[PDB]
Amino acid sequence: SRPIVISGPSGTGKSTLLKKLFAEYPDSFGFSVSSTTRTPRAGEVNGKDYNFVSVDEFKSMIKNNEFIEWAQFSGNYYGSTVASVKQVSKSGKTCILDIDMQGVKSVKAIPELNARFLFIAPPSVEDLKKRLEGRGTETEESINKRLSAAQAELAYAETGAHDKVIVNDDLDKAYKELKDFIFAEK
Amino acid sequence: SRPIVISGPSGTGKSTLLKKLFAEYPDSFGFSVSSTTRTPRAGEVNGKDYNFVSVDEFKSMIKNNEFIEWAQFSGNYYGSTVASVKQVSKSGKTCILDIDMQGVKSVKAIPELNARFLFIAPPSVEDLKKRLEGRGTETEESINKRLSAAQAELAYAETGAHDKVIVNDDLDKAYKELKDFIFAEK
Repeated sequence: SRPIVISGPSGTGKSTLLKKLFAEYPDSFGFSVSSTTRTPRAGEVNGKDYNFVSVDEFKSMIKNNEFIEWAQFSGNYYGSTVASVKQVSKSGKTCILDIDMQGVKSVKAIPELNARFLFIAPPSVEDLKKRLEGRGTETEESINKRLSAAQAELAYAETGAHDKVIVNDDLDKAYKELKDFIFAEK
Repeated sequence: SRPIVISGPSGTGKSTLLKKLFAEYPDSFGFSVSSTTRTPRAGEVNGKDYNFVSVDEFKSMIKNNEFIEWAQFSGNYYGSTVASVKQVSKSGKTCILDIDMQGVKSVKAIPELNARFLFIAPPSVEDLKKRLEGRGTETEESINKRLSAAQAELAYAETGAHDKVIVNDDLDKAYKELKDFIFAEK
């Protein structure tokens, strides 16, 4: 099919959803094989764990706009290239891109990609904020920055920017929805 | 919109046009919030006045390449990270970076910024001289050092490092140009 861009605030259950999807349909979905400038590791295989490039190869890919998204981690670059997305689809699978709002907007400025856009929303900021403090791995500033950045995404979601929006006030229901949408490829 | 880097020798007319643009579009533009290791003084507010951080906060933010620019003032670090410049654009307004030549190069090295480059020129190096005198609050060595950093910047602006060069031989002419550039978003 067409690439499926799935975004939304974390803590909403997006992970369980994608995880359950990838478990239930083990040969049909795929994330894009990411690029890095990080020296390979023991047990990593080029083209499969990562496309390993060089700091200069990565940088020349950035100005050549080959990237959907990229970042710098401790001096190592990461990011996914349009070409690796196509690959997943060349292979006979459906690409899943799990990315932020800024990513959604980038994919959209490449309408040649023809992506699909799915938004996993929390029932409310309240439940999200609370869902967040359930994990237990966070503080004040962290959470607060996590909720401000959600209200932004939520804002972008009210502009009709996505093909579906799934509010997760129940995983099975949402799970059913996530599938009905995916296989409703149009 | 995209971050706009404007530069040019002080005394060109840049400050005036910059103030006019600011008075006419009070809701349109803003500057990033700089970060500092100094302790918040009597009445300051984190996130508004400065992004208050700790020295090691700063230092790793430096190694991890988060700063556009940083300097040291009386024992305390100050700088502009890339996050605060995009904070502006995410917040609905556009970012105006009134930086010098070195600043222009520093931003040109941070591809993730992806900025636009405007440069404001005096009619000649002579007009610069006289106008830097019109304000009269200068000196022999201060007025001279300016004229050198000017031929420098002009030498640089001669290389075509900017998307646009506005000569301020007339303030109404230069004002219309600048707005034409800014609102001729690219």
